[PDB]
Amino acid sequence: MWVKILSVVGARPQFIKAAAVSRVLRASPGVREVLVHTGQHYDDNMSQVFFEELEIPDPDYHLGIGGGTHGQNTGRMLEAIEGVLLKEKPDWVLVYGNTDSTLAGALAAVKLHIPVAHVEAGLRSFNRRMPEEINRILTDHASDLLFAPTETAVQNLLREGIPENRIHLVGDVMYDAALHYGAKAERKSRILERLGLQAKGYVLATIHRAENTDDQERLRVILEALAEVHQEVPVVFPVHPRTRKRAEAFGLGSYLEKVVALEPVGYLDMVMLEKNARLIVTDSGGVQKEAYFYRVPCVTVREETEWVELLKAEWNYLAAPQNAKDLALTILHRMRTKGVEIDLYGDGRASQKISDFLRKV
Amino acid sequence: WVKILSVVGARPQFIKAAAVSRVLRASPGVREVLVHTGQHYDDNMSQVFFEELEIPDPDYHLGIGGGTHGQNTGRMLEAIEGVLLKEKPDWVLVYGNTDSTLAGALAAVKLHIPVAHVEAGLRSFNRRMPEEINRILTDHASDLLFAPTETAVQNLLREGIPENRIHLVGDVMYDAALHYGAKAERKSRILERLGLQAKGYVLATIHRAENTDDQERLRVILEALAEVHQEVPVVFPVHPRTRKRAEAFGLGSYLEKVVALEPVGYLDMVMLEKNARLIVTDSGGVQKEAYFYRVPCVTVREETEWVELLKAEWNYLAAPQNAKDLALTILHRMRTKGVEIDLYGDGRASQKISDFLRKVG
Ligand SMILES: CC(=O)N[C@H]1[C@@H](OP(=O)(O)OP(=O)(O)OC[C@H]2O[C@@H](n3ccc(=O)[nH]c3=O)[C@H](O)[C@@H]2O)O[C@H](C(=O)O)[C@@H](O)[C@@H]1NC(C)=O
Ligand SMILES: CC(=O)N[C@H]1[C@@H](OP(=O)(O)OP(=O)(O)OC[C@H]2O[C@@H](n3ccc(=O)[nH]c3=O)[C@H](O)[C@@H]2O)O[C@H](C(=O)O)[C@@H](O)[C@@H]1NC(C)=O
Ligand SMILES: CC(=O)N[C@H]1[C@@H](OP(=O)(O)OP(=O)(O)OC[C@H]2O[C@@H](n3ccc(=O)[nH]c3=O)[C@H](O)[C@@H]2O)O[C@H](CO)[C@@H](O)[C@@H]1O
Ligand SMILES: O=c1ccn([C@@H]2O[C@H](COP(=O)(O)OP(=O)(O)O)[C@@H](O)[C@H]2O)c(=O)[nH]1
Repeated sequence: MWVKILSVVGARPQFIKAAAVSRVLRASPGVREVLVHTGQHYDDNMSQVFFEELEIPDPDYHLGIGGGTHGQNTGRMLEAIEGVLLKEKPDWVLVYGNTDSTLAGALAAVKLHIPVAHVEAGLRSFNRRMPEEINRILTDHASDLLFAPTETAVQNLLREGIPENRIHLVGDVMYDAALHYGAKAERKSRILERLGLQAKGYVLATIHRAENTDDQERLRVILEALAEVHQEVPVVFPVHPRTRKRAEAFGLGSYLEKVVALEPVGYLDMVMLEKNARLIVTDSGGVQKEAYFYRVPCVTVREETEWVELLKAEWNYLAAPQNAKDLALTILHRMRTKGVEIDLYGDGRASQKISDFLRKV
Repeated sequence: WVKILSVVGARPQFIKAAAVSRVLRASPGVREVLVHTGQHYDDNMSQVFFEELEIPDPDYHLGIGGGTHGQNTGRMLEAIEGVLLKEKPDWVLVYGNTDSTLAGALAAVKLHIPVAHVEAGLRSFNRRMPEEINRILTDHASDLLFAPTETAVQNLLREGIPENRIHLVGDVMYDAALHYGAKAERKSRILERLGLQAKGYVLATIHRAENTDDQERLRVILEALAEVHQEVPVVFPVHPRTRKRAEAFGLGSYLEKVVALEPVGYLDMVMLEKNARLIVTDSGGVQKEAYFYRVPCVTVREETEWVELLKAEWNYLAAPQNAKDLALTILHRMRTKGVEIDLYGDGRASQKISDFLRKVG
């Protein structure tokens, strides 16, 4: 009767995915849900605020593992998570996205013959030097079920020999999350007030990819470009903590004072800020999809994206950070554009289709 | 001129590394560093190979072993990453498909260090095996893939890995057998010491987890060997996990009904394999080695990765379901030979491999 579904989460974006799938498994007939928090994101504004605001039950476990190397974080999460799998003996392990926590969770489980489902599977940058590309490839190939959010993602899995019958195109659970919590965002978040921002009276930015923040010249191009954009249209920038650290370390911390820079915000503020932005500048996977949700034009500050449908649809645009002034003009040019009318990422019921496919198989 | 670091951990890894390291020591300017994970630590599992096979002492002994998948893999991951940051090698070489192989590849790849997999692309199609996971994830984590067979090339192509990263080089274990054959013949008295002549016994090894971790499959095997022994002597160098399982299950007494040894060194092993009437094994290398010597083999498994041995009739699977049948199969196959065919290359897989590591850029 009770299938036990154990969820491994470690990062902000995973807490948000999980909140959509938890909601649905909670009120599932005879499903017990166990939640493990790897500890990867520990700070109040990267972790706790999402459990509080998205009504996610307290983790059954917090492994408290974070802030080391790839080897340390992964290695220990592997040992710790196995310890919990041995105690809890679940029927399914679900992993999310593509961090070291995703891979450690999966790898812990497959070695115990515990089935593994990958929520958000089959995405590819085709840059194998990226640690996130390796995590998603190794995760997909270790899983038993692959919950694809797009047709591209499905073709990507088929191309690497993974069979039809283990792939389910379910759309994106982060679209579910945006539907379920938008109202709560309306009636709780006053961030437009607190910042004194008029709706569609600003540009919203996030930047945290390692290929953008570890490289001084890239990080400088971006912060220069955003400060120019701000002269013309205010830039709001909840600054990822690693990004903050890197810009302080290379002596770029002044460009952050020259825009409206914030510590990281919870999901409800973020929804509000995203919704009411004239345009969104990001290097985030989640934020670029979210821009499309609200039909706000987007610029992706990378050489590629895994979300190729947003480019085809013209809601999203690549601007690699080679030149501060070029990137500024690209941003400012794109804010009076829009994309075509199209429905991606499903019906807002990816989580429920996932719940269903898990009680059958 | 270029630094190549090897991660070995267990007996079959030392035998493969031996062949390759012999070629690399000849190569102009190539420094080798050798990391022994600690996975095998008994002297007749580790030390003996280093001595008889002329392998320089490991540059590092991490001393990890005896734990779960989680524990070993995790601790190895962190530890190898430690060495790799110290040694900053240009290449990491990983062999076969133990937990050490995988910790090796994962440590290396998150550090942007090229990984070459010796013995790449083999597939059991059984994901319950820890070792199937191991080679799948290793192959997907590698930049070079030294495949030993045309099957393994095909296996890799079907999982989306490009032709340009796959090289069919043959098997370094044939290079091994070839180079150490005269030495084993000259130095091994294993026959004298046991009181055996040629062709007047049967050699057996068993250590798969799937065979040893399950009481009833192990009983089947031990009883079937005990029966065969009544008809033709059975010589059984017993893996320590296999002995420790036999003791914990009460099945110790079966090992008196055969010629049970402690594990032997490569030199004694060659002589045993060479002069056997039939080999019965759940081992990877031993299957191939039985064909090296034109000795019929029986593989006490549900599948093998070495499928060409079945097609050429050198080998024959016999899953352990029934003591009486397993014994019968074993005795029947004594009367068979395979077809004359060359497999596994010309004995210079190690040179091809060295050649590729140097001229890769
Ligand atoms: C490039 C890359 O690999 N990315 C992977 C990465 O996600 P990601 O890039 O989106 O990181 P991230 O931007 O922190 O999260 C966004 C969320 O935070 C919210 N968000 C953002 C900022 C903020 O201040 N407050 C806030 O609530 C936003 O509203 C939004 O909902 O980790 C994910 C994970 O493992 O699950 C993978 O699915 C991704 N893989 C892909 C392919 O997109
Ligand atoms: C089933 C499986 O995955 N197997 C993998 C496994 O090796 P394996 O199954 O062959 O274990 P194993 O039999 O201990 O050693 C054989 C050698 O020991 C010598 N040997 C054996 C017994 C003895 O007493 N003395 C001795 O010298 C023999 O002469 C012989 O040369 O780990 C390997 C590794 O990671 O490198 C993978 O390459 C293998 N994958 C394959 C695909 O064969
Ligand atoms: C999951 C994994 O990596 N499996 C590999 C491992 O099997 P193997 O059976 O050796 O797996 P482990 O390395 O986990 O060792 C199993 C157990 O054997 C005992 N032990 C081990 C080594 C030793 O010197 N003394 C001793 O007593 C310990 O109790 C240990 O836990 O190496 C074999 C080589 O022979 C390979 O065929 C297997 O693919
Ligand atoms: O709660 C948190 C999470 C992360 N970080 C910082 O942000 C970095 C992000 O690294 P993490 O391992 O979390 O993410 P990855 O880059 O591996 O996806 C960490 O190293 C820390 O410097 C932080 O300050 N607080």
